[PDB]
Order: sequence, then C-alpha cells, then structure tokens
Amino acid sequence: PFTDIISAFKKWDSQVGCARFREKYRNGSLQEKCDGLKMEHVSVLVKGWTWIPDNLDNLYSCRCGLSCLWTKSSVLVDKPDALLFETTTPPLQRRSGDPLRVYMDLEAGRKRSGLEDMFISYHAKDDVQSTYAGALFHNGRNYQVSSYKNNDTLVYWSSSRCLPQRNRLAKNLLSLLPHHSFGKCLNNVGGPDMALSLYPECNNDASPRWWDHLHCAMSHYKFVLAIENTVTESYVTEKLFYALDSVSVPIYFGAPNVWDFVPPHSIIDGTKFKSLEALASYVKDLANDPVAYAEYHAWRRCGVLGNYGKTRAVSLDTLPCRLCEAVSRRGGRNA
Amino acid sequence: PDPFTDIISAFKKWDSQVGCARFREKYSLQEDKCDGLKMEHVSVLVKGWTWIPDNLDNLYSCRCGLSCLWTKSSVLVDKPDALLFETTTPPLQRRSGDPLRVYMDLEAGRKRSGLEDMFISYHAKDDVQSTYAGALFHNGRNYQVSSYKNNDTLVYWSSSRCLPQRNRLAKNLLSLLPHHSFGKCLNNVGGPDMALSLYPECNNDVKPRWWDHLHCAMSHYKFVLAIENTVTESYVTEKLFYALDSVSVPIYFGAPNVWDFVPPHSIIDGTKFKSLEALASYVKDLANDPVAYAEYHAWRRCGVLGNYGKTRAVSLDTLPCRLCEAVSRRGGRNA
Ligand SMILES: *[C@@H]1O[C@H](CO)[C@@H](O)[C@H](O)[C@H]1NC(C)=O
Repeated sequence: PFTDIISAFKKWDSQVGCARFREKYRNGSLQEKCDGLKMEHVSVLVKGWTWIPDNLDNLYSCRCGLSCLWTKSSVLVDKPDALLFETTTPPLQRRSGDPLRVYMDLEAGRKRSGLEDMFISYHAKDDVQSTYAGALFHNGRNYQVSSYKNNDTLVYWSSSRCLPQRNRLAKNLLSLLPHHSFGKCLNNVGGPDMALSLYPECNNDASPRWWDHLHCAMSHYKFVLAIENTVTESYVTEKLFYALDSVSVPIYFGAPNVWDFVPPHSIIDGTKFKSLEALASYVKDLANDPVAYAEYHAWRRCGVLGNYGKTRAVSLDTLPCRLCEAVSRRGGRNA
Repeated sequence: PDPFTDIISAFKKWDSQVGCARFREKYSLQEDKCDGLKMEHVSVLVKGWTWIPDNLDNLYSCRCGLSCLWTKSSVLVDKPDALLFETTTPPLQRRSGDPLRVYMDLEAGRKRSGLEDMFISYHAKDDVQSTYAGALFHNGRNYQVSSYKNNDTLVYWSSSRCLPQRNRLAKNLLSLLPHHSFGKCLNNVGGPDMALSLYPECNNDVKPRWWDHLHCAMSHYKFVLAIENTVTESYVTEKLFYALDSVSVPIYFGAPNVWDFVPPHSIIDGTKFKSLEALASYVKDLANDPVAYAEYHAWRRCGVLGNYGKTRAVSLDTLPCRLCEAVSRRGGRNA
C-alpha cells in the first residue's frame, strides 16, 4: 500500500527497466511541405468567442517562415485575413475579398454553423483539428505535483453537471473503490471546496477558480475517474489529459478510439472490462503493486509517447499557426 | 498638420494614400535537418531559477518528431536528461550519466557560471538563444488596445531603477516632449500607480500585479520611450517589444545592432539623430502627420516582419523545444 511514488519509480527501474518497456511497446485519428503557402503572413481576428483564452493572443512564428498574428483586438488587426467565431454565428454570406469565416466548436457533435468557410473541432476529418491535450487553456494554474499518494483513498472524481447515466456509472463504480468526490455530484468529502482544505498547498496565489488547483489535487490520488459527458469518436477531453499531466492514472469511460490519442499503457479503459467488479479488483491490485503502478508512468519516464505526441501536436496550443497555415494555403481574402 | 487621435482613421488614410504594395516595393539571430537528433524524447527539470515562469511547464511536441517535457516538478521528471539553472549555481562537477548542466542568464553581459555544459542567453553566439520578444512570460495581462491616441501627451516612459546616464538622457529628451513618466525616476504624474487612475479600462479583472496593464496603458500613447539599462550587442529587452505589442512606436536607446531584431520602419532609433532636440522635433512633426505615423505600423498591417519573425522565432516561448533539440543532438545524459 505504497505512498512514495519516487520509490515506486526506482523499484520499477530495478525490476523492469525502460529497455524492457521499449521492446514490449516497440510495436488517422489525428491531423498530420512548404509548397502551397500563398501568404507569408496571416492575421486572425477573434471576432466572437465564449471561452477562447486571451493567452492565445500572440504574433506567432510558425514553420516555413510563416507569421501568424492572432488577437482579439481590432486595433492590432483592423483588416484581418480571417475571422474566428467560437460558438458564435458567422456572417450570412462571404463575398470574395472579404476575410475568411472560421467557426469553432470543441463540444461533442461537430456542429457546423453552416456559415463558415472553415470549421475547427476536436476531430481530424474537419478543416482544422484542435485536441484537448494542450496547456494554453487553463494556463496560470497551480503546478505542484505531490510526491506522496494517498494510502487509503485511491480515486479522485469531480463532476458538477449530474447526468443520469454518468452518475449511475459513477455510483456503481465508486461503491467498489475508496474515493474522494469533490464535485456537486455524489459528494463524499462534505462541502463544495474541500480540495483546498485537504491540500492547502494547492492554492493559487493569483486567484478562486475550479481549475486553478485541479492538477495539484489530482496528483495526490493514484487514480482519476474520467467519464465523458458524451461517447463519440475522437471526443477525448481534459478529464483524461489533466490526469496524465498530474502523474495520475485515469480510469476512462469515453471515446471508442481513445487509444489513438493516449500513450501506450497510460490509461485504464473501463469499456475493456467484463464487469465493474473486475475493474475495481484490477485497480485495488494496482494500488498495492508499485512496479505495476509505475508501468503506467513508464510512457513518461522512458519517453515512449506512442500517439500522444501527435495528439499534443494538434492541440489548442498549436491552433493559431496551423489555422494560419490553412488560411495561407487558401489565399486568405482571395478565396 | 493633424494632431490626430483616431489611430484607425490614420491607418485608413495611409491605406488610401500609401498602400501595402508601395511599402513592399520600398523594402544576429539563431536559425536552423533532422538526423543529428540522437534522442526522440528529452526531459528538462528546472532545478534552480529566480524568475522563470511556471507556465512554461508543458509536454511540448517539437520539430523532427521530438517530444520535450519541461517542468519544475521532480515527480513529473525524476530522471532528467538536463538540469536548468537560471541565475543559480550549477553542480561543481559532472560525471558521465549525470544530467547535462544548463545555466541561463538573460541580463546583459552573457555572464556564465563556469559550471555549465550549456549556456542560454539573449545572444545568438551562445549555445541556445532566448530573445525577449515573447508572450509567455507575463501571460496574465490586459489585452485591450486603445483605438484613441492621446492628443497632447505624446510619449510614455516608465523607469524605477534610476541609473545616472539613462536618467540624464531621459531628462534632456523628455524636457522637449510632452510626456507621462510613471516610474520612480523622473516622475511627472503625481506619484506611483497613476496609470490605472488615467485609464481604468486597463484593469486586469485575478490579483492586481504591476505588469497587468503596461501594454494597455502604452496603447494610448503615440510613442513609448525605451532606454535599456545597458548598451551592448544584441541586448534588446521587452522595453521595445511591449511597445510593438501595444501598437505604439518606440523611441529606442539600446543595442547598436537593434535593426537586426525589429521590423522595417518600426522604431525610432534615437542614436541616429544629431541631437536630442532634432529627435524631439522629428517626433513632434510625426505626431501631427497621421499618414507618416501609420507608415510605422505598416510592418504589422502589411505583414512585412523582416527580421522580427526570426527574433520571435527564438524567444522564450520556443526555448523549451530548442533547448530539448540541442540536448538531443548532444545525447543528453550520455555526453
Ligand atoms: C486636441 O484636438 C483638438 C481637436 O482636433 C484640437 O482643437 C486641439 O488643438 C488639440 N490639442 C492638442 C494639445 O493637441
């Protein structure tokens, strides 16, 4: 029933070793030359948004000598090459010589507005993909990662939009695993903001906010329960990725193609078990096996990312440049 | 002779009278082959620092299929390939199999510790360059850019570490130009914290920090005075770049090779005038000529960055990837 994560890493190094890991894991769902770029500089004005962060605003330097000015200020860009509308209605029509219309929605469904020339979603088969494996949204958080895992409680969970089926699965699974549930749904920790009470070191000096201490709180738990609000192709949100960011193993119920997005041996796919009891038994055995637990961090410690590298390459953090690149290939205002 | 205040009107007048085509007709940094990469994944642990921000921490996806895990947490990286020390003393010795020792200092002088295997500075001839033209350092700021320039007051300046030569230059120049001086040195606004008194819209809605409103305040002024604390080769700091970020023309006293870093016709180099009175006369004449003033923004509006693109390409924002690539070419721990 270990609590020292670094000791577990060392024991795994002694018994298994990264060389064995690399051989055992030496054996499409993501968007992957400087010949089509018609514009050496592209400007993007974020005209409408609901959540798009200010911390995306920048004059980025992209590949192929492309410059990309992304801003919400019409003074910085008064004649943009493209307008981005995130969950906002684009113009009804586009005449040639008007800026390109870009619509963006990362919620499940790939709901195009029908008034865009380009669509941004989480899916690779749309115009520009933006995955959730990024650091720019919710930037300015607490970055502490605990060196001690909880001895009794193994599972973290937080949900505040209590959906019937998700809550049903959560109740059934959490009845078999000692857990802390900090959200409004199925709370077993008491009040509404107990995460900062148990772990005062996770407080953000700048703030509060629900996300400023999420990673730090998760880092204390060996497992994080991650259940998406919608089961559909390529819809993998921060519920998984933040756990990977916080040295915690996610127990995942979500997109069927999740293994195209995550590193090898990094998550516990709940859909791959015959029963919830078998899942809980596996989790309880992992909580008492430091070597087998550290196998789930060997992807990070040994640098075997598998498909995770490609996933983070097309996240929100790189969205401006790639969007600018596409705008450059289309001629911008001359499309 | 128009003492203009509408910056966009000046932009449109310049567009009609001058145009981007005529502008394009009229007109050291580290640049970069994917085979020397001996490591497909590199980890960097920031072991010592004084100012390096937490929000640089991320698992970056870089060029040539390289992954780069940059963090301050020994839990995220317990066996780093490289240790970074920013203005802190590295280990006295390095044995093979130890992480590479990286020392970093962006202050003028390129002063090393003598105990590093890699040196990061602002200069291109050191191991890895990090210019000041980045957006990540003070990410949490106000992004409003004023559409109105001041009619009477033409120059913004702020300095609070009063250096003799800089203060003499500032006193002589600012006696000839209507100006607002907000720092402790040569204050003419009535005391400290006066910027938020004049421009309440520049408030950052997070705890109030000193840097939250510099760009927004500068956007109200046609010109920003930027005098470096040291005149030396390639030492161009944010005193210039923030003015470029807030649509204000900087009057620059600094590095002799500054024109290798900035866009064409983007700054006023004060050393290129016979006297400070001639400089003040040129600035006063420019403040009443909206077309000639907007020529100084044509670099941004027409997407002609010149050398500015490369400068931003090697700023702090891209430092993790570039450092990781350099470590990968050297073999990391096996050097
Ligand atoms: C301010 O602008 C007004 C209107 O253009 C003008 O009459 C006045 O002379 C200006 N004052 C200064 C100090 O520039």
